[PDB]
Amino acid sequence: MSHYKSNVRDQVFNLFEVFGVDKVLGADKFSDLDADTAREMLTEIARLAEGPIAESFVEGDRNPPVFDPETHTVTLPEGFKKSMRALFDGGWDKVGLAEHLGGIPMPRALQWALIEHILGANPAAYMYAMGPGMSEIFYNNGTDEQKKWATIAAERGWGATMVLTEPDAGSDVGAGRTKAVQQPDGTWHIEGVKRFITSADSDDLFENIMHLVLARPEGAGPGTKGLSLFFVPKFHFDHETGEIGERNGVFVTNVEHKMGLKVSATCELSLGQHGIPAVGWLVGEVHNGIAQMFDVIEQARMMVGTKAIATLSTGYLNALEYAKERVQGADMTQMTDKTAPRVTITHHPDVRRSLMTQKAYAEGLRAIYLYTATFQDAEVAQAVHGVDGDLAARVNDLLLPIVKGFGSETAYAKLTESLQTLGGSGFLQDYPIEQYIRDSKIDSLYAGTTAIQAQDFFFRKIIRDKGQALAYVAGEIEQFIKNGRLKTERELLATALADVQGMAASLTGYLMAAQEDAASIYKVGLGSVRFLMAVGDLLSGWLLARQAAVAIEKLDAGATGADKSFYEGKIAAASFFAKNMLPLLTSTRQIIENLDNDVMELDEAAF
Amino acid sequence: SMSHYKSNVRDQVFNLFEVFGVDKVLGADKFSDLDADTAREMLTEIARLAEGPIAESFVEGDRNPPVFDPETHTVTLPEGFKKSMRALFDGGWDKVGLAEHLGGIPMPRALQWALIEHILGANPAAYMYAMGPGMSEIFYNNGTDEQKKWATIAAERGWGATMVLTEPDAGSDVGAGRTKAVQQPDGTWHIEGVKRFITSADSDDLFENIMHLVLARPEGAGPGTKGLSLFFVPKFHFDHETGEIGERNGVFVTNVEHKMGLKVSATCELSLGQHGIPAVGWLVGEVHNGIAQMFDVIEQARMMVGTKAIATLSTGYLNALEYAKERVQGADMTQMTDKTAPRVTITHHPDVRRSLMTQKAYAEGLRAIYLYTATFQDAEVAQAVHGVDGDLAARVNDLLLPIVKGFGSETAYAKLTESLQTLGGSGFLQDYPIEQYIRDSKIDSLYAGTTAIQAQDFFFRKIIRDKGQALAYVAGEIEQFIKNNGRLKTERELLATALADVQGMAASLTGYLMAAQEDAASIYKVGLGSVRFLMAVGDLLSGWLLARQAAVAIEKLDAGATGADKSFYEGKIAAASFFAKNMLPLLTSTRQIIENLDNDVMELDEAAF
Ligand SMILES: Cc1cc2nc3c(=O)[nH]c(=O)nc-3n(C[C@H](O)[C@H](O)[C@H](O)COP(=O)(O)OP(=O)(O)OC[C@H]3O[C@@H](n4cnc5c(N)ncnc54)[C@H](O)[C@@H]3O)c2cc1C
Ligand SMILES: Cc1cc2nc3c(=O)[nH]c(=O)nc-3n(C[C@H](O)[C@H](O)[C@H](O)COP(=O)(O)OP(=O)(O)OC[C@H]3O[C@@H](n4cnc5c(N)ncnc54)[C@H](O)[C@@H]3O)c2cc1C
Repeated sequence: MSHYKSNVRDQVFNLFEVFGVDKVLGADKFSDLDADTAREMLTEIARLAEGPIAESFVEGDRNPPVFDPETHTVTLPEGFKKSMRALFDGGWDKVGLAEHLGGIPMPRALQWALIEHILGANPAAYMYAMGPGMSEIFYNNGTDEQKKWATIAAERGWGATMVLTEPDAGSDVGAGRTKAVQQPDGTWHIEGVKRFITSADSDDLFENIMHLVLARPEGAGPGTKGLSLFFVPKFHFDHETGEIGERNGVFVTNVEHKMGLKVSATCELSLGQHGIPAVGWLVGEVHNGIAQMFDVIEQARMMVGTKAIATLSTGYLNALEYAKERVQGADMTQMTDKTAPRVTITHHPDVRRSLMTQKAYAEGLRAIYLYTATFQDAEVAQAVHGVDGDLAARVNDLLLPIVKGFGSETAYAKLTESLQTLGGSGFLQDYPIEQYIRDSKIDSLYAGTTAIQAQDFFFRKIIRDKGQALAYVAGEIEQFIKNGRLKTERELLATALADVQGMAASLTGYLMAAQEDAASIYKVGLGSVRFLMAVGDLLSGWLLARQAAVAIEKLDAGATGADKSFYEGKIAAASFFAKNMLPLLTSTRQIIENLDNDVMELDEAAF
Repeated sequence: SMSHYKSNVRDQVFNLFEVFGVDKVLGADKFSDLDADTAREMLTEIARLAEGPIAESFVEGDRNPPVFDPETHTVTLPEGFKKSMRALFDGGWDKVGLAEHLGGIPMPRALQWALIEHILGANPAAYMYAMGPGMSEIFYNNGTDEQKKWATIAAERGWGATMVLTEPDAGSDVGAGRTKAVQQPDGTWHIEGVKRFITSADSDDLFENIMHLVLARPEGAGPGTKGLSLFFVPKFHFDHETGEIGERNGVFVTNVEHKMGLKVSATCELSLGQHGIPAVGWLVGEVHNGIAQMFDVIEQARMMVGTKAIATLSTGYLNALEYAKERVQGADMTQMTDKTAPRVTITHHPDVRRSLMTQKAYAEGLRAIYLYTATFQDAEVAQAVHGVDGDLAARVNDLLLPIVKGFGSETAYAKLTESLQTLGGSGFLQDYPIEQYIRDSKIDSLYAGTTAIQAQDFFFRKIIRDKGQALAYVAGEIEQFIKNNGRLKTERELLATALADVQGMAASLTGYLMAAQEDAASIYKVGLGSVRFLMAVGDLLSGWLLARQAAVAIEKLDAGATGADKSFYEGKIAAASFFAKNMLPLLTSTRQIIENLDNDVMELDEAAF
């Protein structure tokens, strides 16, 4: 079969047996989507992903897109375009789209589980397919007239881009200098050069592309607060019928040569620089750009973390399948007998350590993003957690930088174990793990770097939130701890919870002390990413232990066969993670409690 | 990036001369005719050549990789890379540390590896192709008198060389190889088998001959590695008196791998005696002692791979630092609330300084480790700089090699992640060299023996079979540093805790080994902990050697260092202090983890994964 090895079984376990998402299926918004149909959709897209989507994974990397300066377009490899058509022909670009735009209403938890398969098999294919989802965001933020255009864009399946970055404005979005000049008729002319724009051209995949562009109206103030958001289509069109008209003045000028994710065209995007204006329409006809654009950034951050998690999962399952069959060496208990029988490498302790590390992190990370997603619908959060809409939104906002930051960093790090499991063969392009590594390196950088994630988590999702979402999650962990076969795990979780509490307290002290000693704030910066990572490890351990508690119940009820093996694996993973990953957080807390500004005072010339 | 390679001769000289005192042996005994000024000039010279002509083709070799012709069984290398190789040859850099009677310049191994570091940072496959004369010296040392004549010819003519062990079924388990050797009446052998993953098995027209050193099992020999013999199998027959090249020998490349990185190094399937022409081999030293003889080569390859990883992390760090110094993004964190504050360069941000100091401390701690290791590779150096005799020096060098290789490879690759991150989205571009550093360096945890194999070697052969004598020696030096100003008081306290942690790990693992006398399966816990223990010892050594460097730096600052010297020394103090406070404490948790290993993960059904 394909490079892509899916895990629908673990997704359904999470959705139904752990979080109980099936309790909202058939009711209210999801009135006409039942549990059986949800399961069938997951199986179907898993097969699509393993089949036609994964089919062009290698081709997209080995025969990457080409920029044509004669036409200012990008050409994509034919096999990848065929994969995209398989996604469109099945309507998978409308997963979770609103019903009035042509979608099937479903819990966000199911939506992201469906998307995981595309992100494991060929993640750029989902990225090119995000057009309808962007149309919905344009719809939500649009005027009544603009809602008519967004409806057309969804129905016609136009592609889309999110256009923020400039050479001098990446992390600091507010430094952007792309300009917006209002015209007599109320449209705007956008003038500027944007960088690193995903999908800025996409060959003949679509009849149009909606660029959602941040730009600064003439006379507006500085920073992100002075930015506005503009609908800038590649082609003008008839606002009533949708008929494609004249080219608009927004042109790709370059395609980047990247380590990985090569089939995703990443382009310099010039607005108003090629002799015709780039006409844009102010979104919602209000000046509120960074808030509006964050509707998109939130989804992109969720997507990036889920991509990284999807990629670790197929990396792990590839390594596991390889290890089961590779014969090498004798059993360690016979190591001095040079005539001892040769064994498969799953018999070697270091390989079992490696595989269980990969397994526990892959499944823990899957639990985290599905858990995060259960807070993205008010109805699901109410039904499965008993939490109201306001707290649910805050908890989702808390968890997003974990999914993105901790997901991105962990997946790339543990893929190292996946590749190592293949030995020298892991270094070959014949196997997919080296491409997994290259494709996933970008996940720590785009949609906000890890440092930006960690700063968001602490400054905005905890301090500005006055710790409400954080206290809620901590209370659920404490409840699980308070509650026999999981006594040792619960003790290790209690240490880990106290460690994270200590880190939060130290960092909060460093921030609060900055009012009298400005440089104190630097210790927050020094510790922020380690703190984010510690919270991710704590959440992984808790959710794995919760899974093991369910697995114990199902084994006690009489599970057999492949179910029994699955549940045994959950108990083993939970115990391994508690005993080998959580304790490190104690040393990390002590490190954070002793941070100093020596490294900030050092002359730059001494580095 | 063509001028991708950023060298650090200053840090090399600091280690060689101010810390370890390798200049004490320069101008005396074996190094009679090499003085400290010449050694420094050599470092500067190869560093310049590396930054120029050798680095020039780094990108080319990866973007325009070798092409295999299966009908001629040869590889074509890109022209720019062959021009880099010729610059290497024209300067004699393939003969660094070669024995004088083979045409080399005698020198401490610590200087030799510091010189080679520059090639490994600039274009590591170029050094690998250039290891022929080094191999010729190993062949010489293990050869008959007649073979020594051939080895002298091969060195003088600059022949390339390969080490040929691996087969599809015999990678970590070398002893599983099935390639066979059939004795001929005239005393030569015919080698029959297919080997895999052979580095440099063809090399276009770089050389007039290649020496394949091939492990094979004489017909009727016993199993495992002890049954293997080592054979000299030249690509071309040659005139044993003059070296004149003769008929093609029966050893042909039949495939060339497509790899994630290190692409310009042709990695080859090598077929011996499969094309109707015998692959004639000569039994090395005319004795049957294959695995022992080949480990002379493996030991050097493991040193090279570790030094390669370390060299690559160093130039990745310096590339990241130079980018960070110029990249303006965001406000100072003390002004984050003020959206009209001045924009600052990113070295002002705490997370970036954290990243950069993490990169620095590991790059420099790793450099200190490989150079420290090299000081035990000459008896004369180990005596002059450490006061240890030849037997202990060899055991210490053997102890440290799996650290250099296993800890060096894993650490360099992991910390290059920080280097790439420092560039932001630009770090994901091939326009910058970091993504190629990452791809080129991933292989270092795998070839010349995987990390797990390094950790098993370290524990069972270099500690237990050694009865702990080399490990006890190094521990004693760490303890003596701790026991000896109080400006390093906190660092010495942290080092003492780390030393106690590593001792605790060693005791727990040794405990599991003794328990295996009674319950065989207890040995698995040694396996589960072995790699974490190897990494822990590497962290301890890094922190100790950085603290030693800090003590030297404090002396030089106290004496009145100014300007760029002052900045250099200040950075050593900061690195040692940062590493002690942010890396070493984690070893406490790792000790407690190792103390609680169990066999649950061993007893789990494979079906449960
Ligand atoms: C493949 C790819 C696709 C992309 N697609 C898009 C797209 O479709 N749309 C779009 O708008 N953008 C896109 N981008 C841009 C991407 O979001 C930026 O690269 C990213 O936000 C980082 O910005 P930068 O590259 O300018 O790095 P910088 O902001 O210059 O960061 C450099 C380093 O400084 C650190 N740093 C910066 N500011 C701070 C701070 N205040 N505190 C602490 N550390 C800091 C960063 O963490 C990083 O380590 C893409 C980028 C890539 C690589
Ligand atoms: C680029 C490249 C160049 C190479 N060049 C050469 C060359 O010039 N000459 C040459 O002779 N070889 C060469 N090799 C071979 C290389 O040394 C082997 O790939 C390496 O030894 C690992 O062997 P293997 O690939 O068969 O992996 P395997 O031995 O199959 O290992 C697979 C996994 O099992 C683990 N494992 C295996 N045995 C044990 C054990 N007993 N205990 C615990 N874990 C175990 C490994 O650690 C790994 O995680 C090269 C390889 C590469 C990738």
